Amino acid sequence: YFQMWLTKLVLNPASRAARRDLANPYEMHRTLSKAVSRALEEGRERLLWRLEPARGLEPPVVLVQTLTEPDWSVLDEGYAQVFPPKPFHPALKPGQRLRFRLRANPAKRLAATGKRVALKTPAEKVAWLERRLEEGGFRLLEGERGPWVQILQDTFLEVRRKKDGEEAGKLLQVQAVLFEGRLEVVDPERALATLRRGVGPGKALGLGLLSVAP
RNA sequence: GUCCCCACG
RNA sequence: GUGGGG
Repeated sequence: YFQMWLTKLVLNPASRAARRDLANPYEMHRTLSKAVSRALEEGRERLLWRLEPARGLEPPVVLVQTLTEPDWSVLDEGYAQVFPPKPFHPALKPGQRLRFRLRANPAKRLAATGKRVALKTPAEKVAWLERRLEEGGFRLLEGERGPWVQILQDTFLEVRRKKDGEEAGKLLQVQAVLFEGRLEVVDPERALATLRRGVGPGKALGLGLLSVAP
């Protein structure tokens, strides 16, 4: 009995709370977790989101995926224009090809030190995507000149948490890479699990939401 | 330029 | 080194 609910939110830069969440991924996460907070307590929810930041005429847009039905009545308005939540039941088939979008943290844990660190080059960011995808029931489409993936954005998130009331807390340091391309469904059952579970670290930071479409 | 916690069939 | 959670 699987659906994923998708909610689009168009945030309002006039709002101090919006502006806070748009500057800090961890604040953003707190706000979105309220829509599904009883379900978060119940252990079988996986809140995923992706922010498309404001550019030009385009306001800031967040795509939010939850496995249970969200209640956005918790948000104040002024905060965002909330599009009606909708459930999706993707019907995935072997050999079916799809566009995808994914902001993710392509990373490795170093043998020598045990630190999780960012993969340095585009080629290794793609190799990482390739592997997580394949283990997740997908396969990058291979074009004439290489794979059907583009790195649109590659940024180093450095997000301060607060602590003990209003003290400086941990600095969350995570490399964020926006991928867009085409893929093939290899194993439908696995692919649906990947869509529901997400790809890679920083899920509570707006990473790991794999979006596919015809 | 990875701050933390968990697992290691 | 692989993944998960923040």
